[PDB]
Amino acid sequence: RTCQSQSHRFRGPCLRRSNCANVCRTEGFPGGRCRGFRRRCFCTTHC
Repeated sequence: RTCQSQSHRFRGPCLRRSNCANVCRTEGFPGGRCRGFRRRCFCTTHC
């Protein structure tokens, strides 16, 4: 299953997906996508 958990240590909006991906991959996740109302990066992990 795909589980998306927000990037807590993320800063700014998820507009720059590079920053989203960087945070998510460094935190040990496959990828980061947008899923929050406030344009929050969500790391998509596999459950």
